[PDB]
Amino acid sequence: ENLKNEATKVLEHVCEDINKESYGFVKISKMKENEKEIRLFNLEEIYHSLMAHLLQSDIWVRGRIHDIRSKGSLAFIILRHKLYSMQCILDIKHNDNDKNMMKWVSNLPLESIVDIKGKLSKPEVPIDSTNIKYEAHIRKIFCISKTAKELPFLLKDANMKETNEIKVNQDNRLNNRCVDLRTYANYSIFCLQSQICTIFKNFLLENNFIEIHTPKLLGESSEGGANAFQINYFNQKGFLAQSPQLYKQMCINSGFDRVFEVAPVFRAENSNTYRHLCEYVSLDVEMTYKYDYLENVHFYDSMFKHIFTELSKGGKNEMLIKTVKGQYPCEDFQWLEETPIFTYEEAIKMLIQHGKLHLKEEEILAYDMSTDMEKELGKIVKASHHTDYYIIINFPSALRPFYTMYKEDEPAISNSYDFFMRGEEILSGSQRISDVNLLLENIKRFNLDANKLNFYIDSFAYSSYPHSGCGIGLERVLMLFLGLNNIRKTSLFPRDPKRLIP
Amino acid sequence: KNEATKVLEHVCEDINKESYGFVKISKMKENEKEIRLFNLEEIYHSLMKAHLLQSDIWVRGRIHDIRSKGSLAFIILRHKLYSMQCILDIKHNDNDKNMMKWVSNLPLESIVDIKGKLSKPEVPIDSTNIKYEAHIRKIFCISKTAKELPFLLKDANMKETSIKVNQDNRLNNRCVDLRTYANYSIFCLQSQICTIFKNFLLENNFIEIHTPKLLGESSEGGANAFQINYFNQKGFLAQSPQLYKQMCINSGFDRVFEVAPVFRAENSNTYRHLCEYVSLDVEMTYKYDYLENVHFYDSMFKHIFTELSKGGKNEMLIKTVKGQYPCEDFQWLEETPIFTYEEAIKMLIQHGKLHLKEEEILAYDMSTDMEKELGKIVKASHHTDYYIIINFPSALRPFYTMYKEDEPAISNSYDFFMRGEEILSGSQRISDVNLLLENIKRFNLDANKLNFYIDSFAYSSYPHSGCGIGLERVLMLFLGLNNIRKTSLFPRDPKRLIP
Ligand SMILES: Nc1ncnc2c1ncn2[C@@H]1O[C@H](COS(=O)(=O)NC(=O)[C@@H](N)CC(=O)O)[C@@H](O)[C@H]1O
Ligand SMILES: Nc1ncnc2c1ncn2[C@@H]1O[C@H](COS(=O)(=O)NC(=O)[C@@H](N)CC(=O)O)[C@@H](O)[C@H]1O
Ligand SMILES: [Mg+2]
Ligand SMILES: [Mg+2]
Ligand SMILES: [Mg+2]
Ligand SMILES: [Mg+2]
Repeated sequence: ENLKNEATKVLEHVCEDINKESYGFVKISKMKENEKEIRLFNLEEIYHSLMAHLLQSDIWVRGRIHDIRSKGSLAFIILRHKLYSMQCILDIKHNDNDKNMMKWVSNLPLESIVDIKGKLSKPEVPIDSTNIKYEAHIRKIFCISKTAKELPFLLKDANMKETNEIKVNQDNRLNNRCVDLRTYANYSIFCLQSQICTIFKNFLLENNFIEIHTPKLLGESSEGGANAFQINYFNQKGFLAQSPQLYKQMCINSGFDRVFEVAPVFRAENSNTYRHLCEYVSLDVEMTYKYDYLENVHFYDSMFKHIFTELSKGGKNEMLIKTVKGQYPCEDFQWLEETPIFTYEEAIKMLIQHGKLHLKEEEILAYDMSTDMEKELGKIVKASHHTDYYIIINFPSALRPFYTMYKEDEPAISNSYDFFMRGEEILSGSQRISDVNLLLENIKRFNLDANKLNFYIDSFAYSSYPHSGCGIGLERVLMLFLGLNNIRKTSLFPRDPKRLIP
Repeated sequence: KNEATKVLEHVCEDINKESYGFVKISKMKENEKEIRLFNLEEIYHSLMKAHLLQSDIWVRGRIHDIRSKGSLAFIILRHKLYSMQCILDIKHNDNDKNMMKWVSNLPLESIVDIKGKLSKPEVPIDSTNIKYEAHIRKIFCISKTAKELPFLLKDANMKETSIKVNQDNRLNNRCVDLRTYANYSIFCLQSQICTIFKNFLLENNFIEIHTPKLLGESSEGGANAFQINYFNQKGFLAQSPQLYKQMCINSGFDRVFEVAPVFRAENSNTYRHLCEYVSLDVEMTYKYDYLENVHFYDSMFKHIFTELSKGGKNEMLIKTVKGQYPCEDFQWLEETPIFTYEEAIKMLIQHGKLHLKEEEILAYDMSTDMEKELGKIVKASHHTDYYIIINFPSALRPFYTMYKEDEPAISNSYDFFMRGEEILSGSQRISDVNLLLENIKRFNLDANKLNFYIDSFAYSSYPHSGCGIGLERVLMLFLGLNNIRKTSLFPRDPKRLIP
């Protein structure tokens, strides 16, 4: 059985001089012992340069073993980095016929990280797997991090467009999120999430906004205490912020004029749905207006048209979106140069007219449109206006929060607005009550405790500029832009009433 | 003779006919002509760095100061860090003494729309950085101050020396306090730091991530973590995104940053730390030497200082802060000094600040007071406010810090300092799952509760490093302010949860 122990020695071989040797496990320190300094490439650089310094001589490249197929005297490794994959071929006949090198390579587990020294060349029929259409012929291969554990599922299965033709279910993916995020579509999803944050902030900064950061530990709930997480804050009773609502208004009352925040909020929703989470990233805007709050509404509208335009343009966003759609197909998000705006009353009458809703004229003012009904409206507007994006305005005051300013001449109606993507709410906002006495009256009208809101209310007591604002769900915007079926696909480590882990 | 009160409280019912009064915004809409409403920032940038000078204009602002004498009233109008004097001379308003009475009675902080003519006086007053004046033709109040202010903004703007508006008074009245010229400027500079940080990282191929603050197990140690009941699960608030930013690198994202709150149940109430703050976090891979990333983080901060220190807007913001809170300009070198921890301690010993033998240096855990003493030494010897310490003792760093395999008492760790105080802490990470489990055991932590994090290393881990940065601390130390509560909008500390 000594033969088996010699074989074990080969399979476990640690390389001690990478100048003499062509394979083995190596500490990163020992690549310092190389006679030359190493210019190490990643696959993103290779893709963008090739799809001359890369084709001339042997190069060094690092990547994860996405796939490895042993075929006798040949072995085929697909290296992966981000979105990019490249085939690397070990041919024993080109490596002094070293059978132990092949034995060691065949034994490498998937997802292991290797540094390969090899020569790039363009084959006749390139692998259809790899978006790098060159192949590396391996001269040396060293493993700097060996996979230690059997994978919870295969990336080949996890990447598959889900059909009835192995599905990896959501629980398995979320439980092993650090493997799930390696699929091409999931990588692309979160690159796009970052893009949304960048476009949002850059548009606001170009329009003279400053970024603010307001606390999430509160003494009082921001949007209604029933769904606020409670905390013990040094023997005080505290809550997590459901929104930065109170503080962004306080900042406008303090003179900051145009503010935005990109930050977590926490909502103790006791419903476990496909489209909401208990923790999410709110994009909040608050700003003054001159004489009409519609000034700000048109501004928020231009902001979203800009987001859509920027998400839909350029090579890299196009590639990200196409990569998502490869696994999760959906028609491209559509919007108009003139966003359709409907009043709540008009929207109701449209739904009744299309036979989607039945109400007596008596029942129309108090009617509270369901999320399913908002989706039906989305379908109607998609058919009639050829857009996935529109605005509803003038909600009844009774259905909006206490800080929403009502129409002076028609108080049952408020100066409020929701924006919709594919028939689902992405943004909610309103003209704010900017008179401290009207604000106290509305707080009382809503049976809220003004004493507990004193720090907020007092911020209006030394003048208040006319102002409005909005709050936006980042994960929901991304989900609906891509047409994904669940908000857990656009939150990195989702939180819902059952899931605190990972 | 009660018509005087009706004058004082006058509500204007037609702005085309009248020249003063309280008005509803809807009433302004009744103006016969569309109103091009200017703010003081536009006026400053157009005039101080011609439409505004050939006609009556409309301007909105807050009444910062008001004085009247006879036929003249003087209003200082304020917006952001800009102020401009406006003058009512009722010889040019039909000698309407009632207008003078109504205007003179407006309370401070009231928001007014003024229709007037701009002109450049021979002698502009010194306090207004707009060196033009507005001669008032009409003035309407769209929001009247309702309550007496808790302190005068004139007092709150003064350099401290009789008058002093104390910190508790200010923070209990934060939305008034934030109107001082310095405080406005501080939080504009905070936003500048976030912008420069993100743009530098984006230009270097990073992506922004958002990771949860509701956790099943604390990220930096349970003694200082807030607990929460999460649907009858026992959880914590994140003290940092440490576990998740490493998990994102293990997931292949390669270069990530996060700008987000963290929560720390800090044992103490001190001038330089808070219980909630905004952490700027970076995590990235390296090729063969973690020092690659350290030099990168160093370039990031040099870039931040460079952009904060530039001419134009940022220079005016800094000047405005220093007007109330004077401090020497922040200085940094073209090449950042880097000291090992041992070198830093030996510098303290050489200057007589510490007495340690050689065999005691690595066991010594440098206090914040001694870090400050070191900052003074380095300012005197190297003429910089910014430097780096590397190679902290392993036993004094967190469990995820990789030690030097050939001298394990030392770690591949680093802190960055501004004016002698820590702004950044980070390290090469343990990226071998077996070494990670051993170090977790060595720090007597619970591998089972950290299982979701440990498991993220079990399917390979890239060589990687990272860092965490206190946003408010960076701003505080850049400006030389005496308290971190000056650089956090609504501060949280062990006593203060409100506002
Ligand atoms: N549980 C959840 N999961 C994910 N996204 C969610 C969500 N709940 C809401 N959102 C998203 O957050 C947005 C704002 O939340 S909100 O409608 O409750 N409004 C406001 O809060 C006001 N302050 C805003 C203002 O008036 O400025 C929604 O439109 C969704 O996109
Ligand atoms: N209570 C407080 N108030 C304000 N700022 C504070 C603070 N505590 C810390 N900071 C600031 O946050 C930074 C990071 O915090 S830390 O030193 O605890 N390190 C880490 O956490 C690792 N994960 C980082 C890594 O290794 O990536 C500090 O340098 C301070 O500037
Ligand atoms: Mg809704
Ligand atoms: Mg809503
Ligand atoms: Mg320290
Ligand atoms: Mg520290």
